[PDB]
Amino acid sequence: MESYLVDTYQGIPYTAAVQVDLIEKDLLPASLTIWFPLFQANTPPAVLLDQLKTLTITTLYAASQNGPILKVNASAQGAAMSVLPKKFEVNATVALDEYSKLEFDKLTVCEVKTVYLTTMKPYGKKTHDLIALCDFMDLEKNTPVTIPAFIKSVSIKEQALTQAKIAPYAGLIMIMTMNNPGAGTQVIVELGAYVQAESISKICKTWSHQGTRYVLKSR
Amino acid sequence: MESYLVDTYQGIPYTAAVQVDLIEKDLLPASLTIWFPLFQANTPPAVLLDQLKTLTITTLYAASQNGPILKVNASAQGAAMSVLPKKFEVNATVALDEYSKLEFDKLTVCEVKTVYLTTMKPYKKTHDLIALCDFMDLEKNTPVTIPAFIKSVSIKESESATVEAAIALTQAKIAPYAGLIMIMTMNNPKGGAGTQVIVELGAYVQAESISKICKTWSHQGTRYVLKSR
Ligand SMILES: [Ca+2]
Ligand SMILES: [Ca+2]
Repeated sequence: MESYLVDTYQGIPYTAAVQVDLIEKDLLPASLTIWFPLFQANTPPAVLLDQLKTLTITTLYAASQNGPILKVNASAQGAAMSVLPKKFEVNATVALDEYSKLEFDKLTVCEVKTVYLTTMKPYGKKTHDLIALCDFMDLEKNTPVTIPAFIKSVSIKEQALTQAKIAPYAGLIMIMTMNNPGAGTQVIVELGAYVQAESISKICKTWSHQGTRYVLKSR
Repeated sequence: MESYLVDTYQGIPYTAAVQVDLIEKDLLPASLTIWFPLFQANTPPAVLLDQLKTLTITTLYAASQNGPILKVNASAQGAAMSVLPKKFEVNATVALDEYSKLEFDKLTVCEVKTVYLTTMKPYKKTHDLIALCDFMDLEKNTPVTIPAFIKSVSIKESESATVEAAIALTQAKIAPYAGLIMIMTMNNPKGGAGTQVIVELGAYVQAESISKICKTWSHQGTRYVLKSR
């Protein structure tokens, strides 16, 4: 019921990274940002997003061996929504004030306040590390920021222009696509979910990629 | 140089869970909360903390296959500090405003604002035994229930039950370790042995509030439930 698109890949089949800002339909509503397992899409992104705007999510707070989780169940209207992951578990790691607002074992329908789509390239002798230093400018604050991305590990015997974008996926992720040395290839750096759902939209629109420096570090 | 102790375990050898609130010593200082790999201690906790108050940490921002990390190197004064993990890597996951403050590949000494110590115990499926730990936020007067998975049990002639009985007391405490963790100890288990369950609450929190949460989140009680799978 409110969207934002980050288009890193424009292609016939592409990986879809979906993240949603939710709010519980109950008397102690918790606000949550969760993301879907990745899936493949063959329809235009602007068109997938519209269909995703009909998303209906149901969560249920549960315990698991690897900490507490949320058993998610989702639905949407549209042909392209047949491939949408319907039932998946997520780590119920929330802002500490939200823990009180998380009723255990109560199947609650959540209400989508924003739906984010990120397009990606479908997935399908040893020293020095090739690392890419992605340079950005926070236009809200006019303060630079450099996020390092590990690329390859090369061996040493005794790129010019690439694109980087801040996208909302595992909270926020930086995705960098290299054009040639190979070919179109993406590196994802996870920045973590520790952030206000409101600021997620803010960061993406204010963090402008300035340039990329490739460095080499002996191991 | 400030300290706080959470004594879940009191024993001859015990697991030490150390977490520190740091601030870089540079011209764009980043504030950081990192925790040490767990280690064993044989000296009193109040005594280990004193020695830990002499902690000197050096971080260096680096890239890794599993996102960006911080190459940590640490030292402290005192005999018990021989066992302290000296060189360890940590995930460099910070509050977003902090990313600008983190300088790539610049070896910076960090300054310890607070040292936290937490003591611990050294270490065909139908239903799940889950413990609902009940707490009260005294600052806000609002309850909070954190569910801990204990074990999977098998019931012959089984249904899909709820609340359970032994086979009544246990203690639970909110402690600063992987940011904040709830640690629950089963006194007279099935009523094996004294056994602890750690629930990770995540590092998503202001270093200041970490001290606040621990002092205000009081354990009210524990309900044992059963959930069919
Ligand atoms: Ca609720
Ligand atoms: Ca700095």
